[PDB]
Order: sequence, then structure tokens, then C-alpha cells
Amino acid sequence: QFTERALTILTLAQKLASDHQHPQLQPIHILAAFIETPEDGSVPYLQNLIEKGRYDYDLFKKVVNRNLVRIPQQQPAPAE
Amino acid sequence: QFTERALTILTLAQKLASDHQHPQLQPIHILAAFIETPEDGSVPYLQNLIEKGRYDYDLFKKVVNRNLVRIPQQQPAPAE
Repeated sequence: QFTERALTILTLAQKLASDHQHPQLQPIHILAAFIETPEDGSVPYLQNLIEKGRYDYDLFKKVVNRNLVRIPQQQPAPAE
Repeated sequence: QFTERALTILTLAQKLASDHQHPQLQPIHILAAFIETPEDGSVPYLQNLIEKGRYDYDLFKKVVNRNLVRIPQQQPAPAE
């Protein structure tokens, strides 16, 4: 099972596939789910394990957004 | 090197330049490091040398925070 923080990320990932009418929920959306805001003090964005781990978040958001654009749309009901 | 208060205030200046994705770390950031919040009780901000030294500290607050906003934003690689 999931914690409130984790379940929120899961939920948001699903939300994002629906919001963007995507047929599939991908790591791109879960990555998008973490970057809720651009807040410097937020663990989901810059206090993040990814930021401190390996890939920079200014570069990260570009990767995530590029993929959200590349992933094809549906007529909302077929999302995910 | 620096002591705990000094290394921290320098670190904060450096942190601000990278958080706001600025092209250069400068006097604005170190002033911002000192002017962490509007609280006069903050030892780094008003009961500090800043109010006691005469300078109209409200001006530093407004100019410095305004400059954190006005200073051009960059990609993570050019940040700081």
C-alpha cells in the first residue's frame, strides 16, 4: 500500500494522463506528478532525490514536458 | 575558512543564485542571504549591521528581492 505522499503522486500521475488525454500513463506522468510546483524547498521538485542524485531539474522539466507533448491524445474517455 | 554563521550566509547566497537560476552570483544574493525574511529579529537582517548602520533597510529589502526577480533567469547548466 501507499503513504499519503506516494498515493498523491500515483493519483496525480493518473490525473495527468486524463488531463492530457493520454492513452497510457507513463513514467513521464509520474515524473510530472512529482513536479507539482517549481518550489525550491519542495522535495517533489528541488529537494528531490533526482536533483541531488543525478539529473538537474531545469533539464528534468524539459524532459518531462517534451514527452508529455510527444505522447498522443485520445478523446478523454480512453485515457490511461 | 568560514564559521557556521558565515559559511551559512555565503551558502545561502550561492543557493539563491542557483534556485532562481541566475547567470551570476553577486552582492544582491549575499544581501538577500542576509535579508532572509522581513523579520527585524533576524540577526542577519535588521538588528544586524543593516539597520544599525543607517542605510534605509526597506530599500535593501525591496531592491534586493526585486533584483532576485529582475536578474535574468537561466537553464540549470548556466544557473549561478
